[PDB]
Amino acid sequence: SMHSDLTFCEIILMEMESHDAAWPFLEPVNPRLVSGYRRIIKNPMDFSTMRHRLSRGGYTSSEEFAADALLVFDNCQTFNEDDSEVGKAGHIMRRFFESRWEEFY
Ligand SMILES: CC(=O)c1c(C)[nH]c(-c2csc(N3CCNCC3)n2)c1CCC(F)(F)F
Ligand SMILES: CC(=O)c1c(C)[nH]c(-c2csc(N3CCNCC3)n2)c1CCC(F)(F)F
Repeated sequence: SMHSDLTFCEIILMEMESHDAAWPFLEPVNPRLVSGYRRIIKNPMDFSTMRHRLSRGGYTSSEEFAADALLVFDNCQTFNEDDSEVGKAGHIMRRFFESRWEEFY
């Protein structure tokens, strides 16, 4: 399971999930709601997947955790227009994540 040295990542993820702009990213992009997503996005990522991976020990290092966070935001900018509701949310969340990360790095 998660090593205690990564508790700071667990907290960052909790804070991200609580953010007002996090709603698009809480769970995997849902084919019931969105068509053609995995046709374009070859490595989907979302905060629930990250939360489970972190807790089970699937991130050995904070860098691996951060790479999945950035993948959420990179996928969002690949698929969504910048002025769409989800596109705007991705930009908010990237800034929020980078600000929390920069306290440590
Ligand atoms: C906040 C916002 O601006 C939204 C936009 C542009 N679209 C949707 C949307 C599309 S489908 C959908 N849901 C509603 C709940 N049950 C299943 C289908 N909601 C939202 C709702 C945000 C949510 F609360 F769900 F996180
Ligand atoms: C294509 C994409 O990247 C998306 C991500 C990462 N999230 C959502 C989304 C929309 S509604 C939604 N949830 C929020 C939680 N309650 C249930 C409904 N999630 C989309 C689809 C955006 C749409 F095409 F619908 F405008």
